[PDB]
Amino acid sequence: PSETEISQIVEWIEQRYQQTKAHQTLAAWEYGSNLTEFNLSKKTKAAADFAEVAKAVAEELQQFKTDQLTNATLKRRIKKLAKLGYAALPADQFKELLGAIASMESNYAKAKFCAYGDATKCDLSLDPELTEIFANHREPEELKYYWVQWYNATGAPVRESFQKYVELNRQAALRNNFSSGAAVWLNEYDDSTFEQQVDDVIEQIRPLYEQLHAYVRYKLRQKYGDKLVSPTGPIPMHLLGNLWAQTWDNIADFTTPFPEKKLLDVTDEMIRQGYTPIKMFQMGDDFFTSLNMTKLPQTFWDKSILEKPTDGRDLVCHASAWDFFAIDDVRIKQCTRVNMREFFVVHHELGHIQYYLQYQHQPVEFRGGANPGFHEAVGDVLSLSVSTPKHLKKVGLLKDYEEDEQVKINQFYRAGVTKLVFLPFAYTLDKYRWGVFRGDIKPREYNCKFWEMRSRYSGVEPPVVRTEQDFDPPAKYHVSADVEYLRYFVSYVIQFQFHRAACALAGEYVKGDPEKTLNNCDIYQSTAAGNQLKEMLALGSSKPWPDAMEVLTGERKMSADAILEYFDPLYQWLLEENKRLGAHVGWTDSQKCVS
Ligand SMILES: *[C@@H]1O[C@H](CO)[C@@H](O[C@@H]2O[C@H](CO)[C@@H](O[C@@H]3O[C@H](CO)[C@@H](O)[C@H](O)[C@@H]3O)[C@H](O)[C@H]2NC(C)=O)[C@H](O)[C@H]1NC(C)=O
Ligand SMILES: *[C@@H]1O[C@H](CO)[C@@H](O[C@@H]2O[C@H](CO)[C@@H](O)[C@H](O)[C@H]2NC(C)=O)[C@H](O)[C@H]1NC(C)=O
Ligand SMILES: N[C@@H](CCC(=O)N[C@@H](CCC(=O)O)C(=O)O)C(=O)O
Ligand SMILES: [Zn+2]
Repeated sequence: PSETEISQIVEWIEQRYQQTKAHQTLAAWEYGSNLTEFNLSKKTKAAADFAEVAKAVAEELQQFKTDQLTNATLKRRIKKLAKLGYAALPADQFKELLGAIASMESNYAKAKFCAYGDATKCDLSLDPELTEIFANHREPEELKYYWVQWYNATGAPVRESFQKYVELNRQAALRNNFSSGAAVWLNEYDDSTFEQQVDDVIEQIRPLYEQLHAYVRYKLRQKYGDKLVSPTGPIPMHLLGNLWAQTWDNIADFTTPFPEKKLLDVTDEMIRQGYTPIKMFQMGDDFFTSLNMTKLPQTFWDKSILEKPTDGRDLVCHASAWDFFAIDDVRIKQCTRVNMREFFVVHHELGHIQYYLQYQHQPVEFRGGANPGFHEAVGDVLSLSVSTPKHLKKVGLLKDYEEDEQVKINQFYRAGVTKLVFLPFAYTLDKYRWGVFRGDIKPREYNCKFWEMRSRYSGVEPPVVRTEQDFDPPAKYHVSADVEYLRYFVSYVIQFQFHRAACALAGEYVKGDPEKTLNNCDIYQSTAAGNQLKEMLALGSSKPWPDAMEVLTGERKMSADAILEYFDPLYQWLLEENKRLGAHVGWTDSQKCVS
């Protein structure tokens, strides 16, 4: 048969695949929104159904040579439709794997806690009570109690489900001709040197990260005292405003260089201006429309969940953005709260939605990111513009003020503790999981190799001694839910490449120009930038990701150049200020995990 004829076969296969994948997504949404055992059975049934379909599709497609085919687009449609992943397993083992994952995720989403000092109040959750305690409370013993409560409840109790998940994740990789689950994840980036590229970015980031780490540690020790914060050891992580210490934005003002100069937390103005969750999504919609990009369809507003329900049902509150593989059926589920942190999450998620809308005209197997990092980068690029004093003044969230060099340091500092510190964190999560998947990290050393890696690359440690009887990795959503995390590392690098290109197109960035830096660029209302961005996103997965990147940046590789430029003024200030203050840089290894 001619390629124009094979193209008719896959076209019929594509519609078959799309319909069962939609049915499966729909059942997953219902569980995600309403965690009942009944809804779990329907989720795995619909997943089992799709697994059958994908097996049949994969066999049906082995009847075409693909080495005498010429349309490259066509070869690519057949390869992506034939990629089974977990569906490669016999159905019994498939449902056993999904049940192991759901067992972890369910335990995470359903955890509840008694208040510090009040055993009669035991309805506290991660979202919102614990998140906000860590964000705003500066009492170490209270923070330590909740840290211990959280990890004891979401980590060790699911060790066995985790072990089962690892074993069958491996079986699925072998049945797909990969050496391990780690090769499967890395395959999504389509570059055999990609693991090395990530190590190279970590090494370029490290000197800057270590200067910032050193300043934060110095300030936390001045605030909390030397018995709590060692001047030379890793930072007790429960003091960094976040249960995983993945971003330290919540202690930015508490530790800022110039606390009596203008600060850039707009939470109080959001509250004071009567902001609501819906208003917050409306403003993110407006930013995308200002870029000549797709306005949110009405289906989004009808079916999205944008506040935590008040009816006591269990659900996954971890914010997510869903593509139902139809037309304009796109939804966010977010337990939104009215503060600046959540305002950026809004944009992150709406970037996922916008990507969905831009490539929904493609065949189903191209309806994804160019690689998983492109998907995570989209909304964060907007958040880079939204975070500038320029934009916050436009939208009225930041009152006017005299700008000087110290206000600019407070600004650079906030950005560093919000975004720069996350890269070592994101790196360690998949370096750890790759090690479990590959066998380099064995079950009897699961916990101390985790905390050892967190100490090596992030210089943070638990507030109490942990042991191998603890098992702490699943205390992080993406571990319990089996969501690859390198996507966020890649995003945090390339999003600055995307931001630089979009600012250039908006006439907001000139290299070397003090009035047009990456740090003060706002691409709000730049249809010139939106148009080039639209083009990249409309590709979905139809081209190799270097070609998608070139569309917006003229470059074809991930590079830390952009992000090192963004943070160079902060880096120069820290180098001098740590020397002046006598702050130690670097850290001894943590002693907080015992084997
Ligand atoms: C969360 O998920 C549960 C399922 O696990 C939903 O439960 C379902 O609730 C509906 C009503 O809201 C029940 O419908 C009733 O069915 C009976 C007989 O089938 C009929 O006599 C009634 O007229 C009514 O239609 C349904 O039975 C029930 N399903 C199960 C399996 O118990 C629940 O509604 C969900 N909650 C939210 C807020 O979506
Ligand atoms: C906003 O985007 C639309 C496409 O979604 C642009 O429409 C194109 O406009 C050019 C004008 O040079 C035409 O040649 C194309 O045929 C149009 N295509 C479509 C699909 O409409 C529109 O130009 C963009 N607006 C701005 C201000 O950039
Ligand atoms: N860096 C953040 C991002 C996590 C987040 O908020 N949402 C996820 C949901 C993904 C999914 O459920 O498949 C997403 O939007 O990517 C963190 O670690 O908290
Ligand atoms: Zn995301």
